[PDB]
This record gives sequence, C-alpha cells and structure tokens, in this order.
Amino acid sequence: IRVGCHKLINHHIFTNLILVFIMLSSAALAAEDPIRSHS
Repeated sequence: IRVGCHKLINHHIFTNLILVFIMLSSAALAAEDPIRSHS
C-alpha cells in the first residue's frame, strides 16, 4: 500500500520542520570561509 506515507508527508508538523532545516542549511553555506580551506 502507498497510503500510510501521504498523511506524514502532508502533515502540518512535517511542513514546518523541513522549512527550517533548509534555512539552517543555507545559513551554514553562507558561513563558509572562502580563503582558509584547511581551517
């Protein structure tokens, strides 16, 4: 069956946790040091 995953996908809780993981990922990307590669 392929019904037990749709509720988890479209749940209100699961649409506001990944939206902050992506913000943290972008922030971590923005904090990279361009000069010091081995730092």
